[PDB]
Amino acid sequence: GLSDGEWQQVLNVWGKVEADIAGHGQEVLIRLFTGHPETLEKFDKFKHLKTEAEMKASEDLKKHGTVVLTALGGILKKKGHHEAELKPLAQSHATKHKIPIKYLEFISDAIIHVLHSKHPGDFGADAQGAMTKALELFRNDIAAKYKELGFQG
Ligand SMILES: [C-]#N
Repeated sequence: GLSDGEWQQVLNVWGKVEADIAGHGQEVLIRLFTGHPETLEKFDKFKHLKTEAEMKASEDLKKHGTVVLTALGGILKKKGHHEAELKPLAQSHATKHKIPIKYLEFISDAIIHVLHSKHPGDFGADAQGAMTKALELFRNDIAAKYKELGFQG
């Protein structure tokens, strides 16, 4: 799905998330939780967070934000050759956590907003282009393993 010009544009932008990995996932997650309250109920450790301040105050959210981007960060450094790190997440999020594919759509959009907000001006038409594609290739590979186990379709 993507070339190196494009991969190279994805990793430069990732370069940005890594200087503040915990600030970028707290915000990503906040943005998911307030945008789609429904997703917050899946978590028995953050279901208690009614407000956005109880959320931003939360030291447990930021520790969960890190895991999220550390695990995502690693798939993308693979440049679509993620068959290995991905199998386990698809199979965890599907049989165990039972998260439908569109919640993965919510997070992706969520990531792309967050990148705008925090870098208001240094994430362009092309980077934005290439970051969408990779998050798309990502969802698609999972959809493919989500279809094998027959989790909703
Ligand atoms: C996982 N979030």
